[PDB]
Amino acid sequence: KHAIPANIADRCLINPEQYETKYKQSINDPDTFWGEQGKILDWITPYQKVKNTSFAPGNVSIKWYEDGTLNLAANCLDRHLQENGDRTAIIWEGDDTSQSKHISYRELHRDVCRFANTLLDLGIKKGDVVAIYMPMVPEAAVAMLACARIGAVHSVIFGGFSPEAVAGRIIDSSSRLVITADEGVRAGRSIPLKKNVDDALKNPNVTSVEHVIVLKRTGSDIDWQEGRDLWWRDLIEKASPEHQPEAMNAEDPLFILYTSGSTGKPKGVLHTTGGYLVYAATTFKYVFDYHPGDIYWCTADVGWVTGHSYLLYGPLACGATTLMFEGVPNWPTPARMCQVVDKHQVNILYTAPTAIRALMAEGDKAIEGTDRSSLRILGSVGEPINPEAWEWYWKKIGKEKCPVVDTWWQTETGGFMITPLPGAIELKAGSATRPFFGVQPALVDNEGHPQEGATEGNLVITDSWPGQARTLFGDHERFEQTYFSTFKNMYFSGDGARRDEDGYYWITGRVDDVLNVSGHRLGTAEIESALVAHPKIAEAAVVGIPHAIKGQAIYAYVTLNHGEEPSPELYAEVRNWVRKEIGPLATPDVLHWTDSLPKTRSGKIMRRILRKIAAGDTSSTLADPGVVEKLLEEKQA
Ligand SMILES: CC(C)(COP(=O)(O)OP(=O)(O)OC[C@H]1O[C@@H](n2cnc3c(N)ncnc32)[C@H](O)[C@@H]1OP(=O)(O)O)[C@@H](O)C(=O)NCCC(=O)NCCS
Ligand SMILES: *OP(=O)(O)OC[C@H]1O[C@@H](n2cnc3c(N)ncnc32)[C@H](O)[C@@H]1O
Repeated sequence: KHAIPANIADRCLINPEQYETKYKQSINDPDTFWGEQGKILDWITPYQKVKNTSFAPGNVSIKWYEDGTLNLAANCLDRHLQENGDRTAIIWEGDDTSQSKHISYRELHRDVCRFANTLLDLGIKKGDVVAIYMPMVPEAAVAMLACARIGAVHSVIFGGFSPEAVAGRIIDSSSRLVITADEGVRAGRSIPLKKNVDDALKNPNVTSVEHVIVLKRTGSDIDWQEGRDLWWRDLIEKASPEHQPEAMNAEDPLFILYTSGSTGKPKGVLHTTGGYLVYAATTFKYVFDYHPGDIYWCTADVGWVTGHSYLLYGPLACGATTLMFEGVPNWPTPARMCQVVDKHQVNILYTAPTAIRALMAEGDKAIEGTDRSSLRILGSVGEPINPEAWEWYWKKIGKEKCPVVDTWWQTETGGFMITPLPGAIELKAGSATRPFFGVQPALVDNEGHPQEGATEGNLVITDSWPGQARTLFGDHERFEQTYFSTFKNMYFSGDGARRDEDGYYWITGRVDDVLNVSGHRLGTAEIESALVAHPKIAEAAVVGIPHAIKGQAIYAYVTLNHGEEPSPELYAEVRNWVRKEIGPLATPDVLHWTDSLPKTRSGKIMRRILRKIAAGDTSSTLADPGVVEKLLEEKQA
């Protein structure tokens, strides 16, 4: 247990008693609690209904603030203009540190308005899906906000996805438009964004895209399709900076984020507007102990939910200054992240255990020549962090001075679910601690039996909360089954957790067939499909193994078609194939050639034995037992 330091106790918005009181009321009386708390936002017509939800088998229905209207872009921009139009909305720090920007709330609003008009003239309407495939530049934020302003439904696709991965997301969403850049810049290198868009758009199944809008970021020689492709600058220049925001209904679709699951290819997790935004703003405020003037930096990419809720929307709803870094925390040197912290006097740092671990491998080289005094609060997100990395982060980055908020949540939860509050809750290294306001966690065994006291089990949430995802795009039925059918009447996270005697949660990772690689969520089944689509592969089974930096790496067991033969050229080819099917994020670290997949009566494949072997272990009965011996020997090279 870490004590709350006196400087936080002196300023904190939520103290221990406040946490207890607000939490109790959020459970007992959600309508009063969230009816009051919803006023963190401006509404165009005020809501009357607040909580109206059900996890009931075959009638899953989540509505928050339903009869109220609002606009997300006016809450994140317009309403800040009168008094704080000159406050920096976004600090942009380039890969190359000589390149930066302060974009005032005024400047940002003006651009969102011009870009809203641009989208509107191109024929984009409320409800249309817009695919955003952009590097970490401020224009990505401009694009996302402008979509929300006019009520279109943006789908941000992470820059590191391959053409094949982009196209799938375009097809499932029926995106009418792609917004991208000529190239992204990361670690001194160019990322071929627009070319990737070119290749994705040649897939014969893509039929919905009418235009691609291209940001001239590096000025690279790119292929151009006349009529389809439009320069960002040409368009926005011609567009009026005047735009009135129209009322959106609280339950109007805000965005889609494609997410990996246990089965199938990734599905489009859908968020609406009112509930999502209240929850984002609220969690941001209280968990980062945000005070006006605090310089806030979340390192996560715009392409992930953390990038949606804690890079842009939450921060901006609260009128914060938020920092968007173009590059990587360790380029040119491991000291970079902290150079960034010093250069912009960052007070809140929210980052990833993978990054932390990579910085930790380099020890003091991660802090040499840097000061870090400006920091008051740290956060960790996206995967479990073990005590030792938590301790090193607390100590070297926070100089033993900063509460670390380890925030547990998911794309499907919209915002933080189980998390410390810096002035309310004493910290245990590696523990996400206590549920947030509105959040009712429980642990169950594999049969759904609730586990009481200090115990472990399958982590579920037993009631709704304002930021909850509302559906899977085009597939509400799959939403019911993926999340509300294992444990009837309950939200099943896919995670396992331990609860200790204080009621602190310790998230131990996914209990379904989902991997966490560098803090990226990936389905084993989707990697196997990508392997089997190779004309030389017959079958594959993919597991996670522990990895010092990355958390888990991908260890693929691969059965070649009859006749074929392993070579070192084949190893690289198959890695490059997975990379083109999905992307670098999903490249297997190890290929284990085998004719010895362990199967049952029916072809069902034995995953537990495959896991342990890959971990490098030696300690049930299948359909042919002598393959466990073969699979061990094979593992010794
Ligand atoms: C530690 C970290 C900075 C290291 O990234 P890295 O050094 O670039 O290596 P990664 O494992 O991330 O990725 C490897 C490859 O993907 C590429 N890649 C990663 N992010 C990319 C992006 N934003 N755009 C294009 N390519 C990208 C890298 O350039 C590299 O390319 P290469 O294989 O051709 O050499 C990073 O992976 C990380 O901290 N991720 C955490 C995720 C997170 O914040 N989770 C919360 C979101 S919900
Ligand atoms: O891609 P995604 O955001 O939906 O992934 C969410 C999953 O990632 C893991 N996760 C996220 N945050 C944490 C923390 N703070 N501790 C442990 N694991 C974490 C989970 O597996 C979650 O389901």
